[PDB]
Amino acid sequence: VVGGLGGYMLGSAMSRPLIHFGNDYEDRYYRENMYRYPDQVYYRPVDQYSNQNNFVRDCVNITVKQHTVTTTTKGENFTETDMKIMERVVEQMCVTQYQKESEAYYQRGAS
Repeated sequence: VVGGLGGYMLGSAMSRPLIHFGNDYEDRYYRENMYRYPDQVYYRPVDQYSNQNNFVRDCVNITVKQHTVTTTTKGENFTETDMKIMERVVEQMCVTQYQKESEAYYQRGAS
């Protein structure tokens, strides 16, 4: 079943990302089985700015929102603690999706 998201595009797939929170519980909490989460995010042609603030932060909020509405339709809730990780991991995906091929076109950063 899928019937609630529909606004933004569909960004390229990848591996499960993993950010260094360095708190070992907090790391484990995802390192356990995190592959169950999506490994794509939802973006828009931003142009001009490319990679300023809202490029990632808006893309996080949209991705989050296409799940908050989902969960509101489903009958579930998240934690602030999950959301801390979720934000970092979706934030990373919204950068890394752009760094796949958008960064070959737009932007730079060989080192």
